[PDB]
Amino acid sequence: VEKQAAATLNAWMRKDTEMTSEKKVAVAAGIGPATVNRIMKAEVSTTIGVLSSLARAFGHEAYEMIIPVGAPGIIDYDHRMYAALPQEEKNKITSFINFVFEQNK
Amino acid sequence: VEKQAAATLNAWMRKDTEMTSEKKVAVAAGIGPATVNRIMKAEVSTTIGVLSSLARAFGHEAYEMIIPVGAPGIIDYDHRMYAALPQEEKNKITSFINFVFEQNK
Amino acid sequence: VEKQAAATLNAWMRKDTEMTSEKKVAVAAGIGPATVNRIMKAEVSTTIGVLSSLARAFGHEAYEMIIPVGAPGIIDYDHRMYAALPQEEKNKITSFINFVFEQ
Amino acid sequence: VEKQAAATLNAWMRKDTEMTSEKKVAVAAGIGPATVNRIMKAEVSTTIGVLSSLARAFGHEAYEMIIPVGAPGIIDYDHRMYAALPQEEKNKITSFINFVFEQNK
Repeated sequence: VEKQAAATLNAWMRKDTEMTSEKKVAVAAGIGPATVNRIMKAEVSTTIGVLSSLARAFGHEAYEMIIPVGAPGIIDYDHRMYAALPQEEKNKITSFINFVFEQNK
Repeated sequence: VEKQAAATLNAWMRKDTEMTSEKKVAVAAGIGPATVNRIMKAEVSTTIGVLSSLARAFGHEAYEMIIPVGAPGIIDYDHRMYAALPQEEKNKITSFINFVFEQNK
Repeated sequence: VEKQAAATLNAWMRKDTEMTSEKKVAVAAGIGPATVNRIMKAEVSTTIGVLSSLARAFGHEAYEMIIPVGAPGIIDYDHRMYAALPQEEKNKITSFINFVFEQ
Repeated sequence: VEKQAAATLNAWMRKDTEMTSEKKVAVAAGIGPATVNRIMKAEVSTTIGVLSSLARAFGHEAYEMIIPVGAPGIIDYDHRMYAALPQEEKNKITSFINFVFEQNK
């Protein structure tokens, strides 16, 4: 979980135009230069708030960083395209998903 | 985020799929009974460590408790129950998503 | 082919408001000489005009008479509620079905 | 509603599956030659015999012609595609049956 957050945070750090900097991530996130480090070494178990501040600096949200590899549970798509659709169309997907689910129960 | 954590905790309490009662949540998480409330009211920004332990106490992962459910770009569905599907059933769900999209785009 | 549709007429005529006399069904049809007995025997190939006036009193539309007995293309369902369920959410059905066409 | 079968036949001119270029019309049923003038509408009150042998030729049957397209209480689907395509997958639609949760239900 911490160790997920570490890799995610490092992987984004190895990518991104700001290059890599515990300083720049601290600067972008608005937390101290020494806390990033403690988080990136998976030494301290950080707060969700601080997690949020971190994901946002890269253009992401907190949960995204604490997702288990393989990502069981997650689906492939373009989010605007999904968000841009009528509400009545959405409950089609919710109705379908759980149909499948409880078909198996 | 903390407000997402609180919303889903109660949302997960509204569920009662595995849960015998309201009370036992603290030792399942194995942290003080003040803590569960402080989280449920978004008084404190909880560490991802405890967040794992609260979530693992129910049978979900941490990320599901701070997922921005409501976000229009994000389909509300149960990630554990999708994870459990035979990939044939998963491909079919994916197959529908594109269906709607390409119907609407 | 045209015959079992007569057996449906004879099946229905046994329960409605007018479950006995041929003539009350003839005026339910609105037309026809003493002939309208002939539709019961599959002697005549009854016109699609007859179904209508016949139907409006029944509460049955016309397809239910000319449906092949073993029709594979027919869905099993309670039309207790279908269009009766909201149209926002009846839209799901049509989309699922069409979804299966593309498959 | 009742003359729906007359338009439904006129609606079939987009099919073009058997014969790709300009040709006679359709000699399959052994129905009238004037039927071409007729087919569209303003026709004849057709027999059951008529539609059944035209429908037989294309792979359709009697009842499907005269079901309403516009009526509120009719589930719109192609019975022959409900027949023809694998009915090992369409048993789901039959298991799906009412499916409706009390939201729909």
